[PDB]
Order: sequence, then structure tokens, then C-alpha cells
Amino acid sequence: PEWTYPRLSCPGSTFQKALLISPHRFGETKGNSAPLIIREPFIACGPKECKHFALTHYAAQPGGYYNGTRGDRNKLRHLISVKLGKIPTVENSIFHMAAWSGSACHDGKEWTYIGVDGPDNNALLKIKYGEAYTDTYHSYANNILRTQESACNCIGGNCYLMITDGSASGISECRFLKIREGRIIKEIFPTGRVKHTEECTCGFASNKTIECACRDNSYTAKRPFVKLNVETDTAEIRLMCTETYLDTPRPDDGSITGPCESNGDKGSGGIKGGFVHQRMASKIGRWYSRTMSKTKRMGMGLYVKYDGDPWTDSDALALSGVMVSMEEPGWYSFGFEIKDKKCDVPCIGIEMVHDGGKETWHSAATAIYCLMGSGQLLWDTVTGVDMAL
Amino acid sequence: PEWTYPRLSCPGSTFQKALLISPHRFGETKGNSAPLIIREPFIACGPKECKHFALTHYAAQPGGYYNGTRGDRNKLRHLISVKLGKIPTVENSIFHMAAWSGSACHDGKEWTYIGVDGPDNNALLKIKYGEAYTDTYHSYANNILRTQESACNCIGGNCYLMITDGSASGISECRFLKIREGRIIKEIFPTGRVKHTEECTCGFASNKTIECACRDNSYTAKRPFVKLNVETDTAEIRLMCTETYLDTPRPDDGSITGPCESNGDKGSGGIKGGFVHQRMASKIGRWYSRTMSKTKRMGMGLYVKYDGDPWTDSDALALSGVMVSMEEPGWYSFGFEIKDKKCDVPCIGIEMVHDGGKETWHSAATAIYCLMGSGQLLWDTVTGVDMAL
Amino acid sequence: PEWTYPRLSCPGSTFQKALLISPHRFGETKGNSAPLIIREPFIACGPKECKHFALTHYAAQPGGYYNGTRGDRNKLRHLISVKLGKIPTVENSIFHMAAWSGSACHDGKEWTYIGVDGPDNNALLKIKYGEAYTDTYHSYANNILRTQESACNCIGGNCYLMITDGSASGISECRFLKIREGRIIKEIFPTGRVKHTEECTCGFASNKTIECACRDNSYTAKRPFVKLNVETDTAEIRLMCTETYLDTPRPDDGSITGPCESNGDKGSGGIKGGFVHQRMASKIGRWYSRTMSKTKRMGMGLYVKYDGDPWTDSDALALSGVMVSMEEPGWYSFGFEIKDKKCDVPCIGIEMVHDGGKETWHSAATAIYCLMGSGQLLWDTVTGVDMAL
Amino acid sequence: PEWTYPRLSCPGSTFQKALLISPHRFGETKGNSAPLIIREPFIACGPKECKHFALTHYAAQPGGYYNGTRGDRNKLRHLISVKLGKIPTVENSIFHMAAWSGSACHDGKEWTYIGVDGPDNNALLKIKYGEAYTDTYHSYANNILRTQESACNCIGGNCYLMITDGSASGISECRFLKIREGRIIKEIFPTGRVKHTEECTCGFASNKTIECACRDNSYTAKRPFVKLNVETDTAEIRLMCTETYLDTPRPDDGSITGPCESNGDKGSGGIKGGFVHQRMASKIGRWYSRTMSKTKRMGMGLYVKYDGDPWTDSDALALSGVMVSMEEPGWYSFGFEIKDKKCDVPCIGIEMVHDGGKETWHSAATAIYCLMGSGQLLWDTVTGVDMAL
Ligand SMILES: *[C@@H]1O[C@H](CO)[C@@H](O[C@@H]2O[C@H](CO)[C@@H](O)[C@H](O)[C@H]2NC(C)=O)[C@H](O)[C@H]1NC(C)=O
Ligand SMILES: *[C@@H]1O[C@H](CO)[C@@H](O[C@@H]2O[C@H](CO)[C@@H](O)[C@H](O)[C@H]2NC(C)=O)[C@H](O)[C@H]1NC(C)=O
Ligand SMILES: *[C@@H]1O[C@H](CO)[C@@H](O[C@@H]2O[C@H](CO)[C@@H](O)[C@H](O)[C@H]2NC(C)=O)[C@H](O)[C@H]1NC(C)=O
Ligand SMILES: *[C@@H]1O[C@H](CO)[C@@H](O[C@@H]2O[C@H](CO)[C@@H](O)[C@H](O)[C@H]2NC(C)=O)[C@H](O)[C@H]1NC(C)=O
Ligand SMILES: CCC(CC)[C@H](NC(C)=O)[C@@H]1[C@H](O)[C@@H](C(=O)O)C[C@H]1NC(=N)N
Ligand SMILES: CCC(CC)[C@H](NC(C)=O)[C@@H]1[C@H](O)[C@@H](C(=O)O)C[C@H]1NC(=N)N
Ligand SMILES: CCC(CC)[C@H](NC(C)=O)[C@@H]1[C@H](O)[C@@H](C(=O)O)C[C@H]1NC(=N)N
Ligand SMILES: CCC(CC)[C@H](NC(C)=O)[C@@H]1[C@H](O)[C@@H](C(=O)O)C[C@H]1NC(=N)N
Ligand SMILES: [Ca+2]
Ligand SMILES: [Ca+2]
Ligand SMILES: [Ca+2]
Ligand SMILES: [Ca+2]
Repeated sequence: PEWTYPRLSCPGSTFQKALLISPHRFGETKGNSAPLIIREPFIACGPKECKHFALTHYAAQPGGYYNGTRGDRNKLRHLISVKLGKIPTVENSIFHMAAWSGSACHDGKEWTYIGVDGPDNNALLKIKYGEAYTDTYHSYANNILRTQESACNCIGGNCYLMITDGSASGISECRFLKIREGRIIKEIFPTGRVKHTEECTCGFASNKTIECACRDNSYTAKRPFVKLNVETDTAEIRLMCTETYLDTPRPDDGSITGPCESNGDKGSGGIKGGFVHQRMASKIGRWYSRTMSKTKRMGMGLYVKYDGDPWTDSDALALSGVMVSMEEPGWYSFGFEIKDKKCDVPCIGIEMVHDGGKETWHSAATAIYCLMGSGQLLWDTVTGVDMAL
Repeated sequence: PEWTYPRLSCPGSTFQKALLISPHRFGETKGNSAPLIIREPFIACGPKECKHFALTHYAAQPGGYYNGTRGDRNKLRHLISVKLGKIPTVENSIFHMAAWSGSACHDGKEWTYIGVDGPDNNALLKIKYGEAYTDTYHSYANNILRTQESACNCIGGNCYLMITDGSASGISECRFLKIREGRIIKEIFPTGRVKHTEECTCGFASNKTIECACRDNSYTAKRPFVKLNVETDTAEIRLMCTETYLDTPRPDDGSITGPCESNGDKGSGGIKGGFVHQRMASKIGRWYSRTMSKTKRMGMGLYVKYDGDPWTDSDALALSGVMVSMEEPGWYSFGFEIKDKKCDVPCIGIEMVHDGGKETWHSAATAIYCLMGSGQLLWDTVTGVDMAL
Repeated sequence: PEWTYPRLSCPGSTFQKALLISPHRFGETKGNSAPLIIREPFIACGPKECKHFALTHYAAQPGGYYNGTRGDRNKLRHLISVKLGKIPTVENSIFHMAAWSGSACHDGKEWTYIGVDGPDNNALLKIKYGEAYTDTYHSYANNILRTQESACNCIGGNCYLMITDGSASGISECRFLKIREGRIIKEIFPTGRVKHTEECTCGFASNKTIECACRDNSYTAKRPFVKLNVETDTAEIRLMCTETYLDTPRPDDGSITGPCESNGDKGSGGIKGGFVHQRMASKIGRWYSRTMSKTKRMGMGLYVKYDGDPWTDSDALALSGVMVSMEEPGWYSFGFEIKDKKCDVPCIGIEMVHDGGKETWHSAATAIYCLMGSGQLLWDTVTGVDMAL
Repeated sequence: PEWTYPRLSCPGSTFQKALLISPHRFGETKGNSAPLIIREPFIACGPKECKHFALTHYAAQPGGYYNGTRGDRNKLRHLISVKLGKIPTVENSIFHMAAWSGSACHDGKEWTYIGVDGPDNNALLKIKYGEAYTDTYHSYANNILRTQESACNCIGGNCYLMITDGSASGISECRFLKIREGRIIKEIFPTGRVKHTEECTCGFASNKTIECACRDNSYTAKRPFVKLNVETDTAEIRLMCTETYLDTPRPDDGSITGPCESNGDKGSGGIKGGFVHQRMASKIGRWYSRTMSKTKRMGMGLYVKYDGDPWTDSDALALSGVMVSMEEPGWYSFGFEIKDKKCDVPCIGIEMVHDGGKETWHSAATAIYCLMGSGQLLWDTVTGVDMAL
């Protein structure tokens, strides 16, 4: 089989609600099912199949191991998948590797799986190519080495991946790894605005360029925006100039005074953001998602911009529709691409966390919206879970 | 692999009881299983395999989410399948897409999946070709856009599908979509008696003609009868003339006074009806199913007519046997075709709803009868479920 | 792929304990599993794979549907399988068809499935070739038409199957059906001792002859013994002459006075018996199983005879070992053949029924012994189920 | 497909934590899962896939059959597998054969499965090639005939396996079987220090030599060390000379006075030990695991030695890291090899037994560490199970 490359996108001018995976709809005390407790879900597709990934706390609902499940990192957390459309339960799932931070992607021939574990002060990125554990990468700032929580991107067999290391409250200067058949064949050190880049959501703008919309957990509600040239293996990063700030928390739209590079206020904390390309013959569409609340992880709106340059564009993104209403959880979001026979379908996935605090179970549904047809986005997504059951 | 075409039917002159799928036989409080709560099941087959589809309420029995499950449309309802012969449970099932109205069919190369969701006033038909979301179609009468709840039909790669839009109590003028590799390549606007057509059950009479037996939810207990010419992509609709009225409710057989086109009385409400062709070298068999009760969704009898013209034939259909006795639920029914090595097996499927009102769970078994051998239909089907358990 | 033929058996001179499938070891009230309630298990293999068949009461343990489960025939009973080695549970199982009497076999290219249902006075044998329902056969004595409860046997694409019809207490004159790609291409009417033949266990003695060891439910504890010539499609039946009477109940060995054809006493009732061939270059081995108790369904011993003629041989069979001790249930038993790369492995399977009467659940484990190596049979099989749990 | 041969190992200089399979994390009373009760897990891989084997007590947690589950041998114990990464539950598992001692391995074309059962005084090794039961081997010392509890090793189609027979407290003189397409084509009788060899962990040092690190259950805390020449099918055994005694219990490192062959003290009892080769172009790495406690089955450290000769090397092994801390169970350990596209990944697996005595359930998690990247081993493995739940 042949290496995959980004293709022209399938025809379409709007996203529509596609699929909800709400495994805790079957988690009642009165029920008989074992959905896995998870967070940081993402989706990645090869030629034939999409897989729904997540980071489990290796516990189920109903169950006795709720405690710790609101936590980020421990020695039990694993990267798991199911084929997309299956409920990720104890039995349907496969456990790929120990991980408290993840990524995966298909290169046309095989699956690369990425999982970070280790102690906070010296963590370790591991790479699996199919069945074989294949390579590692070491902590360079000795402070919670970390990856995308979304799909890596492969072209001509060469798979690119964002990592970062550093204080979540401070300086976290990201790197990219060029990976081929599961082995690291180079490190790319971005230039430009590089002081804090987290959890990049990356995809192909063309055969020459990968672009990522990332999270600054410390200094700004603007998303750092990566442009990675895969011909030269060089990357530059600058803040998104759009007045439609995509992070949460954030201040009012347009309120960050001054030129594109201005950090502004209300920039502490953050959330991973969805971002996907629509590649047309002579026009590029960029689709983004952000929370409906400016302050809390509630709701998710979808946004679009055709052409321009996200580094210098001060104008608003166009609100394309409400995916998750203000009354429903809107947590992490991510882009991915489904492979049709002759073209690529852009989609956004949304993690809808069931959050009842540290004294209950802590897990998530995943909602999916994809480019399809014409017109306007029509319907929002609810999880339907009562956390008391 | 090659596109499929309708073939000559396998030899046979009677249907026989084939298979019951009664997932709630494993739904007891005292039990350990998770059958999905569903309705509107149907079956569709490719060359190798049949799939058993249904519209889930995304809830299981036993479970805490019974409430709403008697309802028709909500934001949780999804199109699901299992391979035919598997119990559609939480874990065996795959979730294809968000849908409160569905259809699917195989074209010889791949599966097309159809699901309608959206608000009642502006609903949306979505199309999936394998993994890829592929096209949409918009509400044209802004009143619960709707589809077959049974298999679409593909020939030479071209897959045809009935939709309708309009008041369930009033005018609902249906359309057909010609779909190819998941994309709509034309709309067909039927002529003739077109004031209310719902939930058509369609199949091939030949390589030139698709025929459908549909439901009039407002004006008549006679079934509107579609004839769609796939060479010219044109369709005409007229009422079935048979005295053996196939809808429920209905008046006594023969009691609708006057010529073929007369609407008659007791025509308010309705039920989707099974219908399948037996294609022979020089004779066509049409098999239909209708409820044993004239008024309630109880029982299911099978009926046949060889040759003639359902638009002008006033004679009775021949009662071929009792599939479901008067004492057992007989809800929706549908036709489909199993692909043998060299010929096609016609079958009727019957949805047997467990109905205990809005304050209990609301789901369904599926019974299957197929053409096989000679003689007379021998045995009826019971679900065996006690809804108190 | 090519049609299968019986081959020379793999080397070996003894059977050994191979595999127990005891699905009710996971059926506790305190447990979380759903093993299917079943009886009449058998096993059949193609080139790649063996399937473990049984007739379910469409109920699980734990569950609310125990009542009726001791019964032989009803409208819920179905033929199911799993790949051999899997626990036949609600979810692992596939439901092939409605059946209260069954058989299956692979012809090298595809699976033929056989299931009888219908009313007692007019029952119906149904045939499925892969997915397609394909043929039927009608009741000829209008009294519980019935089949093998073990594998049919295919050669050169032609699959042979024993059926019978008649009073279980009286005259039940069996027939054979020659089936090809799921269609009956002839009926064979045996000659000879034909007054009562039930539940034949059949296999290949050579490319020319199929042989069966059957049950007489009325007149004798000797097993009727079929020899079917597949070149001429003719069959003759005579009683087994061996003093080692293989039925249960039975009188003491050797106590049936007079010549081979003598019926003797203690012949009322019966049990289906295991029987398998070991085909060697210039010697034929016949392996049989019978209960350790002469009167009750307790224990199972394995027996062998090389060469001779079972119709005229008065000598004892050689006791080869105890498969199930006197203290464990020994119910139906059956032969089958596993396909190695170049040769065929003969095996006997034993149904070990959990019998606590009509007021508890009624189901069965399956024990498997196969030809393997040299020496002497070493270990017996226990089910390990406490029916109180 | 072609026979497999040992290849050059994938690049790497350290092991890292890869994967935990902790099926009892889903075994709570309050939960809905059925993990199998097991012990003696091991892993074996073919070209495409790794399988996770174990010896079940044919019981689940939660369940009613805990009693006996601390025991070594009974008539219910079976060899089971799942694909590596799946939770071995009642439904995910396949049951290969009755066994209370096991082994498996892939030869490039098919799976060989090994299982010993029988009475203690006359036990029986059985061999399965795919589906077919294929050969047996008899007890030669009439005292619990036994095998590796880890993978056999195939080269050019020829698969080698260690067995032993004899008193666990006394003389147990092991043998090797050369097996080809499931049939024993020779016995190899080792020479040298042969008085007690148990549970050898074997792999390829090269195309010419298999090496094993075994357990002496009676006379020494030094591991007997096998070198098997596959060209000549001859084997010699001597004690490991290293001061880093790999058995448990053991005395202080270096305390066994005298030359390499000295037995020393604290040698009664034992544990099976992990051992895997790293084959380089002109250097051989040997990786071993031993318990952190000198006396109890607690913790697991990983060790390495490059080149030398384990029979004559008195020097210490290099401590490479702590896989399981002193506070966590460290029971059996084993080596295996994952097949990358062009090279072989060495790994160690560790059985982490949940031991609460004979009056609770007795089962095990499996931890996996593999060669991957550079540097130092970073993280230990905990099971996370509270046996009270
Ligand atoms: C990027 O490059 C790929 C690979 O070169 C392009 O895919 C080719 O597209 C043409 C049809 O336009 C096919 O005939 C070739 O078979 C494809 N090659 C491969 C290796 O798949 C793709 O069109 C390019 N994508 C862009 C420009 O967006
Ligand atoms: C409808 O058309 C199809 C396709 O042309 C017919 O199928 C052909 O049947 C002949 C044998 O009668 C085969 O040799 C061809 O291979 C078939 N073609 C294809 C593309 O499958 C089919 O017989 C027709 N069905 C009718 C008339 O009912
Ligand atoms: C019965 O007939 C079959 C089919 O003719 C025999 O199988 C053949 O065996 C030879 C080797 O002895 C192979 O070269 C052929 O390929 C086989 N043919 C087929 C169609 O499989 C088989 O040996 C015979 N069995 C007996 C005599 O017991
Ligand atoms: C052991 O022998 C095998 C088989 O001969 C060697 O595998 C060969 O390796 C070369 C490349 O180095 C390939 O071109 C061949 O296709 C391989 N042959 C087979 C049959 O796989 C292997 O390199 C040897 N392993 C060692 C020396 O460790
Ligand atoms: C402290 C660094 C954070 C990234 C900005 C942190 N990442 C990790 C790997 O711990 C994320 C953050 O704390 C949590 C969130 O914001 O939802 C999830 C959390 N992500 C994961 N648990 N994998
Ligand atoms: C109001 C329009 C009706 C069609 C005539 C209605 N269709 C939908 C899509 O809501 C059906 C009808 O109300 C119910 C029935 O008759 O059983 C099922 C119901 N079908 C579905 N829930 N999919
Ligand atoms: C009354 C005729 C009997 C055959 C001799 C009878 N067969 C059927 C099809 O009902 C069997 C017999 O009654 C029971 C037994 O002997 O175990 C099983 C039973 N077999 C099945 N339930 N399939
Ligand atoms: C008495 C001989 C022992 C080998 C040294 C013994 N082997 C068997 C087959 O019974 C092992 C030992 O008793 C137990 C242990 O040490 O953990 C496991 C146990 N292994 C198994 N139950 N398969
Ligand atoms: Ca921020
Ligand atoms: Ca009507
Ligand atoms: Ca008898
Ligand atoms: Ca020792």
C-alpha cells in the first residue's frame, strides 16, 4: 500500500452534526455496561478506518476507582482506541501503551501511536509502530514533557508531531518531531513567538505546509499559530491576530488593544482548540472551534475564515453555528480528516466532560461535526447523561 | 468489485419463518446484558453480508433512561447496525450517525448510510459512504423531513431513496433522490397521486423499474404505490386498487366504495408496510404484509399477488399465512433481499414493539420471514418478552 | 477455493482430553456474564475453523426465563454458533435461524446450516447456505420431523444429512437428503432394518461410504447402523451386532440373546451416540462413546474397533478410557473432524447437561476429546458448575 | 508465508515501561465486568500480532468459584489468549485447550499451542497447530510433567520447547522437544549440570544458538543456564556464575562461596525468571529480571550484561532500573520478542499476582517493559487493585 498525502477536500460549505459517542449513557448503577473512564479523546483516520482514541484512567463506570479520575497524570493512565462508532468499553477497547499524554496517526501503511509517561521532572515520549515499540524522546525542560492530545500528520511516510516541555504557568517552548516508520529522524526547533505553545491541533494547509492552532496556558487568550514547512523542515510561530480570540478563558472579542503580537489580558489558563483545513483548488478554508462561554468550559461554537493569513488578520472569524449550547460542557476540541475514495472530509471533534468534581467519576463524551453539503449548521449536541445515575 | 443489479429470484413459492432477533429476552433486571432500546429496525444486504439496522434511543435495558423512549425524534437518537444474526447490544452495535429517521443500502462496492436529524421545522438528511460523511439534503416543506425506515436500492452504482416532508396529518409530497458513491446526482419529482406518501418500502420489479408500497398517514387506508423508472429517472404514484387494504387502521376489506382512486374512510393514521418482489423469468410475484387487526398494531399476515398491475387490480391479495398472531405486536414491516451465489432471496422483516406506554421502556424485536421451498407458511413468531422483568 | 473430501486421518492411536467449554462457570448470580441456555451442542469444521453449535432456548443465566428450558421444542428455540474455543454468550453468539432441531457442515467453500421448526404435526426443515435461506423439506410422517443434532458430511460439494419423522415411541423411518450449495438435489430412502432410526452420528469411512451410528428410541439398546454409498446414493441399515450395546438405557453387555438382528429388552428410550472414523492407508478405526451408567445419563466411556463389519461383529468393543466419570452428567455425544494441513483429526464431543429438574435452568457444557499421540487416555472431564449459584 | 528466523534487534540501549494489562481493575462487586482469574501469563508474537496467554482457573471476578484458585493444577485449568492489548475477560478470551502448564509460539506460518494436563503421576503434554490437535508427549519421571510458562522458539519452521518431570523438591531433569508443524520430530537430552531445571525462559542468541535462564526449585538460587545448538540439536546446561543471583529466595549477592559451579545456600524454592536477548551486529546483550526482595515475591528489577559467557562470568550484572517497586507484587517474569518490519524488539513481561491467601480470589496483572530509545529506565508499574472491592 502507498503513503498518504493530503488531498483536495470533498465538496461542502458547512459543517453538520455527525455522531455522538456518549459511553456514560450506559454507565448507570442499574445498568450492565462498562464504559471506560477517559479524557482527552481524539480521532485519527487511515484510508479505511477511523479510530477513536482517549486517555483512560484504567477504570470503568460503574466501578470502585473514581478517586483520582479528575487527575491529569498517574501510573495507570493508558492510550486506548476503538474503531470510530464503537462504544469504548472495557471489552471493545484496545490498550496501546501506558500514557498520560497522547497522539496517533496513520501514514498510509501503518499506525503510529504516541504516549508520554514518566515522572513529571523527567517524562518520556514513546512511539509504537503497529505492534512494535520503536523509539523514545526525552524531557528537555524537565517539567511535564507533553504532546498534542490529537492526531499527528503524515505525508509521503513522514509524520510530524508537536511536543512541549516547561511550566504550565510559565515558559513552555515547543518542538516538532519528524517521525518515519516509528523512528525520530529529526527535531525541528520553531522560530518566532515561542515562549508558550501547548496542545497544538495540526493539519495540512497543502503538500508544503502543516499549520497548527495551539494553546498558551499563561500569557494570552490568543492562540499561538504554527506554520511548518515540510519541504525544509522549518517552523515559525506567531499569535493569531483575529479579534475572535479562540482560548478559554478570554476577554471580550476585540478588547486586546494594540497590534497583532499584543498578548493582552485574561490570558491565564486555556483549553485545547479544534482547527481543520478545507483545501480547495484555489482557496483555503480554516475552521476553528471555541467555547460559547468566554470564561468556562461550556458550549462550543464553530468558526470559519477563507484565505488571508491568520498571523496578520485582525478581522472577525465568521460564526458558522452552535455545536454545543451554553448549558452543555464544552471541553477540548480537535480537528481530523476522514478519507473518502477521492477526497478528504474535514471534521471537528469535541470532548464533553462529565464534571461533578473530585468526589465523583470524571469522564467524557465525544461529539463529531464534519463538512457536509450546503447551507447552515442545524443542530446542537447534548450528552444526555445524569451523573447521579 | 462490481456494482450489483437486481437478479432473478431464487426458486420458491412460499415464505417460512427464518429468524427472530429479540434483544429484550436478555434485558431482565436479574440479567447481565445490555440490549439497545430501539425502533424502526430494517435489514439491508450486500454480496457477503446482511446488516440489521435500527434507530436507537441511545439507552439500554436495564437502564435509567427509559423516559422519552416512546418518542419519535430527539438529539440522542442514532442509526446503528450489527451483522444480521447478532444481538444489537451496547457493545455489538456500531453507531453510524445521529438520526431520528433512517435508511441504508449496499451498491456492490460499499455501504451508503442515510440519517435525518435537525429541528422539526428545518431537518436535514445526511449521507455517509463507508466512513466518509459525503452529502446532505434540505427540508423542502419545513415539517419533519423524513425517509424510508428501510433499505434504499442500488443498481449499476445508482442508489435511489424516498424522502418526504410535510404535515403528518396533511399534505406530505414525497421526492426521490438518486445517490451515487454517497453524493446526490439528482432529484426526481413524482407525478400522479402525490398528496401524501410516507415511509415507502421499495425494491426492484426489474432492471428498469423500482416499485414502492408506501403509507398515507392522513387520507386513506389504501397504500400509495410508486413506480420509478430508473432508465428515465421519472416516477408516478397511484393508490393500490386491491380490496385487501394494507394500512392500519383500515375499514373492512372491499368496503371502500367506487373506482380505484377512491380514498374512502378510516384512513387517518397508518403504519409502514412490508413489500418485496419475486422476479421470475416470465412472471412477477409481489409479497405484502399487513397487520391482523384492522385497527391496532397486532399480528402480521403475509399476502401475494402474481402479475397484474397494483394500480388497477381490484381483486383480493391471496392470504399466504399468519406471521404474527393477533395476540402479538405487529408494528412496522419492510422488505429486503438476501444475495445467494447466483440469485436473490426475497424476505419480509417485522418490527414487534414492546409497548407498555410512556412510563416504561419502549423497544422492539425483529422477526424475519423469507421465500424458501414449497407449500404453505407453517409457524408464527412470538417475542417471548415479559416487560415486567 | 476447492470442495473438501475426507482425507487419511492424522497419525495417532489414542484420544486425549482436549477442551472443555463450560459456559455456566460464569453464570452466577454474583457474576457479570450471560452464557446462553442451550442443549444439543455439536461441532463442525471447515478448512480454517471449527464452529461450536447448539440449540438455545433464547435465554441466559442469570435470567428470568428458566421456565420451559427443560423443554424440547417451542417457537423461541434457535440454532446458534461461536468459533470453537469462545464462550457461547448472548454477545459472542450468532443466531443462524429458528430451530428446535439442528445440523451444519462446511463443503470447502461455504457453510450449510440446517434447522427444523414448525408445529409437531407438520414441521419443516430449513436450509441456509451462508447468509441465504435456500431450501426446505416437509414432514412426511406428520410427527415431529427431526434431524441429526450433529454435523452433516460433504464430499465433492455434495452434503448428506439424516432426517427422521414418526412417533418417538413407535415407528420412525429415517431418510437422507443429498444437498448441494444449500439445495436438495435428492432424497435417499434406506433399505434393511428401517423401523426406528434417530439422531444419526455420521462420518466418512472412505470416499465411497458414509457410516452412521444412530438411536432407536423404542425397540432396542443396539444402535441402528447406516452405511450410505455416495457413488450410488443408496443406503442400507442394520443393527450393530456388538455385545457392547451403545444406547442408554441398555441391559448388561452380551445379555441380548440370539443372532445379530435380535432387538432384545431394555430398549425403550435412548440417547444420541458419538461415533468417528480413523481412516488409515489399509485399516479403519471406529471410535464410539457410551454412557458409564447402563440406565442413566451419567459418565461417558470411549470405545474402539479396528476393521471388521459392525453389522456382523459380535465381539466386544475395546474400552479405551473414561472421559466423564460416573458422578458427572453424560448426555448426547457426537463425532467431528478437525482439518489439519494435510490430514483429518477425529474427535468426540460430549454434552454435559446441568440437570436440576423443570423448576431450574436447564443447559449444558461441551467436553471435547480428540485423537492425539500414543498410549492410553489419561484424564476425565468435570463441568465444575454448582447449579445453586 | 515464510518461516521466521531471529533477526538483528531494533536499535536501543534501555528498556522503558510499555503496557500494563490489569484485568482486575474492572473486577469490582459494584462493576459490570468479567475479567478471568488466571496465573502464569506469558506473551508470544508472530509477524503481525502478539498474543497474551495465561492459564485460567475457568472462573471470573466477581464470581462464586474463588476456592481452589490459589491452586496449581486441577481438571478445569485451561490455556487461553487474547490479542495483546485486550483485557482477557470471559468474552474476549479464546480457550485453546485444557492445561495446567503452558507454552505457545508462532513459526511464521501458524501458531503452535502447548498444554500439559493429566494426573500428577502420569501427566501429558499436548500440542495444537492452529485448530488441529496434533501430537502428545508422555511423563518420563511420573511426577508432574511440566513446561516453560513462556514462549517456545521457532527457526526455519523448527520450534524448540523445554519440558521437565520430577520432584519439585528433588531431581527434575529437563528435556527439549524439537517440534515442526505441531509434531515432535526429536527429543534432545541436555548434558552438564542437569539435576534440576524448571520453567526455562528461552530465546535466540543467534541463528545457531538458543539460550535459557531457568529455575532450580531445590538446590540453588543461581539459575541453571541452557545453551542449545539448533544446528546439531544438542544442549548443555551449567549454573549462571554471576554474583547477581537471579532466583527468589536467594542469599546476599556474592555470598555463595567458591567457584562458578557451587550451589551455595538459601536455594530451596524459586521463581521463573525473565530473560531476553538483544542481538547486535557484533555484540550480544542479555537482559534479566529478578525480584527486588531477596526472599519474597515483591518488586522486579531489570539487569543487563553485554557479551561474556554467563557460565564463567563472576561479575555483577548492571542494574538497569526498578520495574516494580518493593511494595508491589513481583511474581513470574518472561522474555518475548515483538516483530517490527525489519528487526526484533526484545521485551520482559512481569506477572503481578493479587495474593490475599487461599480464602480470596487469586489472579494476576501483567506488566510489559521493552527495549526503546536511549538513556535510563524511567517509571515503575503498579497494579492499582484493591482486593477488597
Ligand atoms: C499532494 O501530492 C499528492 C501526492 O503527489 C497528490 O496526489 C496525487 O494526485 C493525482 C491526481 O490529482 C493522482 O493521479 C496521484 O496518484 C496522486 N499521487 C499520490 C502519491 O497519491 C495530491 O493531489 C496533492 N495534494 C494537494 C496538491 O493538495
Ligand atoms: C439485470 O442486469 C444485470 C446486469 O446486466 C444482469 O446480470 C448479468 O447476468 C448475466 C447472466 O444472466 C451474467 O453473465 C452477467 O455477468 C450479469 N452482469 C452483471 C453486471 O452482473 C441481470 O441478469 C439482470 N437482471 C434481471 C433481468 O432481472
Ligand atoms: C478422496 O479423494 C480426495 C479427492 O480426490 C483425495 O484428495 C487428493 O489427494 C491427493 C494426495 O493424495 C492430492 O494430490 C489431491 O490434491 C487431492 N485432491 C483433492 C481434490 O483434494 C483423498 O486422498 C481421498 N481420500 C481418501 C482416499 O481417503
Ligand atoms: C538468520 O537467518 C535469517 C534467514 O536466513 C536471516 O534473514 C535474512 O536476512 C537477509 C537480510 O540481511 C534477507 O535478505 C533475507 O530475506 C533473510 N532471509 C530470511 C529467510 O528471512 C537473518 O538475518 C539471520 N539472523 C541473524 C544472523 O541474526
Ligand atoms: C499541566 C499541563 C497541562 C497542559 C496545558 C495538562 N497536561 C498534562 C499532560 O498534564 C492538561 C491540563 O492540565 C488539563 C486541562 O487543561 O484540561 C488536562 C491536561 N492534559 C492531560 N492530562 N493529558
Ligand atoms: C410524524 C411523522 C411520522 C411518519 C408518518 C413519524 N416519523 C418521524 C420521523 O417522526 C413516525 C410515526 O410517528 C411513528 C409511528 O407511526 O410508529 C414512528 C415515527 N418514525 C420515526 N420516529 N422515525
Ligand atoms: C421426541 C423426539 C426426540 C428424539 C428421539 C427429541 N427430539 C426432538 C427434536 O424433540 C429429543 C429427546 O426428546 C430429548 C433427549 O432425548 O434428550 C432431546 C430432544 N431433542 C431436541 N429437543 N432437539
Ligand atoms: C510443583 C512444580 C512447580 C514448578 C516449580 C509448579 N508447577 C506446576 C505445573 O504445578 C509451579 C509452582 O508450584 C507455583 C509457583 O512457584 O508460583 C506455580 C506452579 N505453576 C503452575 N501452576 N503451572
Ligand atoms: Ca490562555
Ligand atoms: Ca392511512
Ligand atoms: Ca433404545
Ligand atoms: Ca532456587
